[PDB]
Amino acid sequence: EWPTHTVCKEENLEIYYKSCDPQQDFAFSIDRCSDVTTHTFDIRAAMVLRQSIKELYAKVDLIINGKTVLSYSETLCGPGLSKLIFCGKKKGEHLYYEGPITLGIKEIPQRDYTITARLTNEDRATVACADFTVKNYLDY
Repeated sequence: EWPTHTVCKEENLEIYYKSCDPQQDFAFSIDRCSDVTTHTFDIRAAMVLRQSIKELYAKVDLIINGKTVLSYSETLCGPGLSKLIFCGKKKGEHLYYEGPITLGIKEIPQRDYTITARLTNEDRATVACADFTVKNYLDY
């Protein structure tokens, strides 16, 4: 029941998200939509941390035609593996990020899919969770 937010709606590009964390919504935006088809784009994101992020792990699933075709896990904070200046934020802090997502992938996939992006912490608790809806026909 969280609202679906429009990140992009361009001629050949739509991106939407919805928070799948029942506790809260969050705010997300891409400075230039069409940079999602390069290997780096600049984002703005804000949310309230309900949990500490001493440790932070992203799990990223890609779902196509209802089927989870890819699953990927990265540590973002941790002992010796910290990737975000706002690692260490205690419970109750207002997280902010504006900065690039870089990318070992040279571009997000083409066409119609969903990316579920779930962040969790030292205790496996859900910090943030998004279903992103992508329709990407730009590289066309």
